[PDB]
Amino acid sequence: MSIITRLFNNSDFEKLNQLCKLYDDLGYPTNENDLKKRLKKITNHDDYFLLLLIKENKIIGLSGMCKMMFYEKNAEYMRILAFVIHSEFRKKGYGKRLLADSEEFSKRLNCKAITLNSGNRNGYVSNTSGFTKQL
Amino acid sequence: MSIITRLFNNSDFEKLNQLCKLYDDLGYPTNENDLKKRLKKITNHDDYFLLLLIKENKIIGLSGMCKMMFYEKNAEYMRILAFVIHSEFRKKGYGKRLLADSEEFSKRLNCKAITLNSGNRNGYVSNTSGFTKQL
Repeated sequence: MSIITRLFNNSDFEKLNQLCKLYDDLGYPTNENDLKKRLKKITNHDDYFLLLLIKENKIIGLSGMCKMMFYEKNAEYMRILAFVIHSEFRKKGYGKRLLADSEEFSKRLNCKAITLNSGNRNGYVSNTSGFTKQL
Repeated sequence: MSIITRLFNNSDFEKLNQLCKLYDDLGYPTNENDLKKRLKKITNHDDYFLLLLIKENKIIGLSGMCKMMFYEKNAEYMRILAFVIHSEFRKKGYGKRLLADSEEFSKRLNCKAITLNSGNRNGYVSNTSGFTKQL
């Protein structure tokens, strides 16, 4: 109360304008039709977890995650794949809150670690560089 | 012929010493019992693809991958999670060959891109930094 985090649920297909607004802030604007299709696919996958930051019923942040297996040990970790706070809600600790809740959520799912990649243009260690090739 | 890449298959549970040797080169030595359990779990997941480099029946490299959905567009990409060439087979283009085959494999699965993180201690762009927190 009254800022909560909760997982995406099917009622959230009635809130696509709010989600579109966040994807725009993320730098990937879209439309409600395509977003509906995409989120339907993502949220029906057992390994993907879309965690939402809610303020007075409005979605004001999202943390899109996937739970992964290590190839090198028998354990699991979480990867944060998308993270955004609404452009009008910045510098008020919501980013900190949504990240902390993402970690807590991951820990409950027995993840040994949480990881993410961020662009170049709290206890997190940066010891890898990302390399991407378009195919 | 006679260097091939192929996916891991169940006959490869008879070659765990070869796989253990690669995990050691990877920096994560293990034993055959635990490795059997781990690879059983990983290879029974529809999204994970363990591609092997084979030379005269011997496993001399591995590329462990997972196929992922973008949160921000309706498409997929591949992540390379583990990549190693046998310590006695270095500087002979096997790394190049196994990477090229990983990309080709990914492209056939309709991946738009292939990505990986590498430590700090060919057409790939490096525009992200990795951040990891232990939980």
